[PDB]
Amino acid sequence: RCVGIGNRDFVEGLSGATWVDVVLEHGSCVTTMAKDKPTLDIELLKTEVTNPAVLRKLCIEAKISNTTTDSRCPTQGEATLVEEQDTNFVCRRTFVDRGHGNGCGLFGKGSLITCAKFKCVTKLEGKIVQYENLKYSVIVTVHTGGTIATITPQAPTSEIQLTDYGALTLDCSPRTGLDFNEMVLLTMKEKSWLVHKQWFLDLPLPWTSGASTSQETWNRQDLLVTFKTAHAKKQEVVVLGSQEGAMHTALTGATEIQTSGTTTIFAGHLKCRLKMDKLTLKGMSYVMCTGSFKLEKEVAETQHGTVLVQVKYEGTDAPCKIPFSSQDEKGVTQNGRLITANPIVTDKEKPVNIEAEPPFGESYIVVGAGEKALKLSWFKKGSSIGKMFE
Amino acid sequence: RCVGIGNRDFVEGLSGATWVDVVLEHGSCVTTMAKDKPTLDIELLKTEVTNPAVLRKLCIEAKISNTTTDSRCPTQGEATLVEEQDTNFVCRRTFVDRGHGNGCGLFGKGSLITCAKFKCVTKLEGKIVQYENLKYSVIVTVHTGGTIATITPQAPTSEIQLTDYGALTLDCSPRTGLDFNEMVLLTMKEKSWLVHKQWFLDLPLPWTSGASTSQETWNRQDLLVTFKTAHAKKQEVVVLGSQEGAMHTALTGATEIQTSGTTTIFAGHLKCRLKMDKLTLKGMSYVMCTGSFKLEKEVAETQHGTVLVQVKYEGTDAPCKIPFSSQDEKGVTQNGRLITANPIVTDKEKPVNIEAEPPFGESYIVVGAGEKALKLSWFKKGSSIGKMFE
Amino acid sequence: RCVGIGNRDFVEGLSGATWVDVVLEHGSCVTTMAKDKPTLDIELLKTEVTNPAVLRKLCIEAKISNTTTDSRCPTQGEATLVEEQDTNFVCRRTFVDRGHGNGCGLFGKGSLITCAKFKCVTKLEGKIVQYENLKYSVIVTVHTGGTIATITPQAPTSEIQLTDYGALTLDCSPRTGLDFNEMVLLTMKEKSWLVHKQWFLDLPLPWTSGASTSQETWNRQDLLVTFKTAHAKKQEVVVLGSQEGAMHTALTGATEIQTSGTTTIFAGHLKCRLKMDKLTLKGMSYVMCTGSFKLEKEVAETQHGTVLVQVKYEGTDAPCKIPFSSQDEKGVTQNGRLITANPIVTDKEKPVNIEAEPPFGESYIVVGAGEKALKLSWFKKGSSIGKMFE
Ligand SMILES: *[C@H]1O[C@H](CO)[C@@H](O)[C@H](O)[C@H]1NC(C)=O
Ligand SMILES: *[C@H]1O[C@H](CO)[C@@H](O)[C@H](O)[C@H]1NC(C)=O
Ligand SMILES: *[C@H]1O[C@H](CO)[C@@H](O)[C@H](O)[C@H]1NC(C)=O
Ligand SMILES: [Cl-]
Ligand SMILES: [Cl-]
Ligand SMILES: [Cl-]
Repeated sequence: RCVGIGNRDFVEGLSGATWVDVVLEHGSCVTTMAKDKPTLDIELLKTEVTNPAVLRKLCIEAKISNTTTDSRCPTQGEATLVEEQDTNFVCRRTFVDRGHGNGCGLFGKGSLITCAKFKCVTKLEGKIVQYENLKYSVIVTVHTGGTIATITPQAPTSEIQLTDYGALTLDCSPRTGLDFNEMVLLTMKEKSWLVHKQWFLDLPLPWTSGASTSQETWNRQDLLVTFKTAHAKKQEVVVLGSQEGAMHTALTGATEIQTSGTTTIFAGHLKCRLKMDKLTLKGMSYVMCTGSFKLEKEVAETQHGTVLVQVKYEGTDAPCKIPFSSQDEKGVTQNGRLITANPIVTDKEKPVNIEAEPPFGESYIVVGAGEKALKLSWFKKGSSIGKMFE
Repeated sequence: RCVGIGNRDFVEGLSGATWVDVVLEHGSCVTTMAKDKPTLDIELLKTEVTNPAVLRKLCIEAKISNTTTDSRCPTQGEATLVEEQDTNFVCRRTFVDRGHGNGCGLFGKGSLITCAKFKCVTKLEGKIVQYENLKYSVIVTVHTGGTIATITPQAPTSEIQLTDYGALTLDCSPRTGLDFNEMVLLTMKEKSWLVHKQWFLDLPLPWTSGASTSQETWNRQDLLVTFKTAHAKKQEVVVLGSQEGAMHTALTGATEIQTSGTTTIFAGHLKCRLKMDKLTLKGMSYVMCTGSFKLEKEVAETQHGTVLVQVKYEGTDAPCKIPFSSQDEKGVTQNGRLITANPIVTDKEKPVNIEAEPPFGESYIVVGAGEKALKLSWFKKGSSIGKMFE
Repeated sequence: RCVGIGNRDFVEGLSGATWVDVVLEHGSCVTTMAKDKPTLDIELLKTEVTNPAVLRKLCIEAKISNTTTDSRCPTQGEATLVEEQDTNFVCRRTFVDRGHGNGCGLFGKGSLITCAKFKCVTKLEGKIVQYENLKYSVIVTVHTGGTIATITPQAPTSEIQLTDYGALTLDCSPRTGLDFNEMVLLTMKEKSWLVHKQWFLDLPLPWTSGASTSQETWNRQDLLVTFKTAHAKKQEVVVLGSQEGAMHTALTGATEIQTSGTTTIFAGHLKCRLKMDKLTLKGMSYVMCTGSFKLEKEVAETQHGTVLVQVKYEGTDAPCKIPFSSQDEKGVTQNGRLITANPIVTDKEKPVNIEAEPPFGESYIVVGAGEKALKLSWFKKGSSIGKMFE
């Protein structure tokens, strides 16, 4: 089930160490073997974002109460409320017609001030992922017939004592893919999504910093509050309805994700350098597949420029290297754009996942060789930060 | 024309692979050779940013129309327009003197509301560069007397089958230089620039999100709209002129760039790891140049802390290694700050480009050795995010 | 005093080079030795941020002057000042009661406009750290009984000529820790701190871009200016007091830092690749310590997910490798989370600094082996962007 390490991915020093390159991906596992020693398997078990920090909190459903109004006759100066100085209250000033009909001696404009207590009933949260929030669990197994390493951005190294092999240093790092400098973790009610950062920051909803506070204070309350037309001595303040639906629609397309509590699981990807004592490894070679491939399921599209292609092999020469190729709208082989490190059919009955990064516009993906090749036309749209929240 | 790979930049494993480090730069090309095999050349052909996402769109020239006004006599309540609820319209409320002279029974303040339809005639766009937007074209050539690899951040690897050499893995990554987390791609009319991100975001112009929408809706329209003084029953709304000139001036200094359509060409820089089967390479050594150097052209200054120095050799010992040195305001040799990987005069008649990163403040650049050395004094100003848009 | 390089951290090529991995940390130094040659020591001397760019400037103490007011009788139209068009002035409009008592013929609302000249007396500054702002000084010493290399993000390489050893290429990069894409350099009066970026940007203080300008122009002046109640012909404008105290309190917890002039010193961390000609190095092995450890001082907590643990060894087998382990709230050994590259007691009388990255929530740190182990319970709180400025 594991892909063997080719001899192009390690060097045994005349003196010193044996250095090995391996790429760990969710599902796949990598294996190798030394001059008369047990088999060695490495595998990425999971990837977790834990306790990310809140950037802001936005309010999608507010309520109104304690509506207070103060009015003054034309010759009685400017109205005033003490809740003007209260930050839980949203206020509004104006001048209304006053006269004999409502207790005044002069027909004319009288001052009016109206304040109402704002409260966020339903809020969402945008959380930024930092180095300290990311974690990987890598399992290393010596086949005497397993040790789970913990890898993080700040702590990428993990020294482990193995049977027969000795000390093994796991020097791993996250592969280039998701960018947490750009993408943000949005959480509304129960569901969660990965959304661009500025898109979030520009959302026209009442917001409050993620900073630590005892007094939740909102900004842009007007966005959910509507001061109806004022009367001589009173004025109604109403509030917009829940904006959960308007958001769900604006989030259409944005990648949805699973998070239980303060933990969010990802499909991680690691590039690792294995350091062990001077040792002659047994490299594993794979001949190119010669048979046919069938698309076990539809070509899936990620939100950061890639596509996932799962295929099934119909040939008789497994294990073998899946021939892959990409061609722009006009039949130019790109000699690249293959993201998967180990595109190997290790088992004929097991489907093989293939990630690739098509050119922008029209193109063609090709898995297999010759006339027996699976040819698929793909259109890739320019980048976008998301859909407008209306 | 290609710089030979020194023996300090590769290791032939007792077993396993031959690993090679090479730095590809626009113009330069790197070469090496094995125990009785053809010459091998690598070269970076181009670097493209394609279909970057819009952050915001700013309006530098707006127009006004459908100016509508509604006024009310002192005793007739608050004026009102239905375009108050229309987002294409920019509105403004006030109270104007009303009386017998304009149809009213009382001399006094009458309400007034004026709305005008806002339209962006000329806009600019700020676009963020993500991993999925970057692409490199690297050509690998075996001198039997060429294969073009595609390298991207997410797909840095490229396996290629060569004649005599066999499979060759290109594991390349962008060198540290331009930071697309900080710099933004600004596009006005036809010209384009690299500008800091917050500088852009703080621009005092009407703006609209880059998010997908059918209804272009602007924010901060007031910045280009001027409500003239109101009269009893009417009020003129005028609009500022094109701000293309005010921007051109504020962009003075900002790096200008060439982009045809959705593609922007850069002068890229790659650090690459070449993986091939166990093989004894022929390292290339270069003695330090002993002759003189002339500045073919003026020392150019980049906008991210570097300077480009092109020189021409007057000596007789090419190919040779250009002696380079940097000294702060007080003659301290820095033993670094040389960005170019291969500072080699491979051809006496070809000028050699040299990138370096001077200290801040006064300093001295020195190319060549001894009394025959080219000595240049350089002042480097502290970092800035750009010039204030006035 | 230097930690010896293990044989797992270098490879001598059958042909080509000897490649060596070393991690340089403030305080520590690394050493190695070749087949009959002098000892080689490497050490990180300092890390400097120099001339970082200003993002914005915020005003914590403003003053008011040139307060000008213009009022008009009910039948005399809308007041007006020429300083309305002046950006140094903060203005405010209203309607005040006018009548016989103050020169008017009609009792009614008269227009009023008040402008005051705003000036920032005390300001702070938020500065972003870019690649061009970072610098490292690494010293390389051949023990004949030293050469200082300059390392920067854009210029990570440094070729150096050594005695007996020959040319030595320092290929160093900053270890993953502080993120200058997220953290900002705040400077108020004399003290300085590392603060999150959005926290800063959302600060409710008057602000002005860091862009180059001759005319300092502020935004959100209202935040420090208070227009008192207006009278017929006059109106006082007052200003808030210094907000240095409100900031000091909001900065509580934020890491304080030392900066003389335009330079800020950090406790840097480098991972380096040493390239030298084919050479057989003498690897250094360290047996696990068997004795006891005492906490020379209290467990310190960084603001990016780590903790610093300094211990002192009570055993008799130095130099030795400090046994380290981490366990989550329920006794699960993590097989990682150790940040320090060289956890070695090279000298019994010298305390040893140990950086580690605990899990979130409750956990246990363990230094030493067996019953002689130092067991410490640690609680790690979720990430935060800072404390609310009130
Ligand atoms: C008004 O709301 C309730 C009355 O329903 C009252 O008990 C409360 O004290 C008031 N709140 C404020 C802050 O005015
Ligand atoms: C006003 O503009 C034109 C008249 O020039 C008219 O045809 C159009 O329907 C009006 N637009 C709106 C939205 O008021
Ligand atoms: C007002 O301030 C001083 C008077 O103290 C005067 O000299 C100055 O010219 C005035 N400034 C402005 C811009 O009004
Ligand atoms: Cl009435
Ligand atoms: Cl009149
Ligand atoms: Cl009066």
